[PDB]
Amino acid sequence: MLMPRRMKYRKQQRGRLKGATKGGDYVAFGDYGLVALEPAWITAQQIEAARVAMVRHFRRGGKIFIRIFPDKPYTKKPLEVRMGKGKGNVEGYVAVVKPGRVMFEVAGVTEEQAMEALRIAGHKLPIKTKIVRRDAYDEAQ
Repeated sequence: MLMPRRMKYRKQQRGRLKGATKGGDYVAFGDYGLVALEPAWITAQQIEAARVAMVRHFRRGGKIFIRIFPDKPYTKKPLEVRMGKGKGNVEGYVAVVKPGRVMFEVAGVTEEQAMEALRIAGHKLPIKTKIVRRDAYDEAQ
């Protein structure tokens, strides 16, 4: 028996879903928005450090809107559940992100300056990020 006469490769229909859509960041505020296509932990510096590079990038000035904030503890210890002599030294705080999360968003600046600036922030990020307009998402051929 290699190929029965009843079984069939079944799969889901389409990838997107209009029903369950709780937490789908697109842009929010501004004209553009930097989305994180991968899960990662954004440090405090990544938020300000990246913003500084972006603000300076805009040759014709510009303003950025940040929503991500460090809250989730950042420890380099694999196991530490109910174990320890008190509490280990935390290596700062980070902001957990997921694929499709707008961590940044600019407005007023040109597409070239905005797209590049938004990229500069993701350049130093530990995940992939792309530029998108206020709810501007096209298909990828």
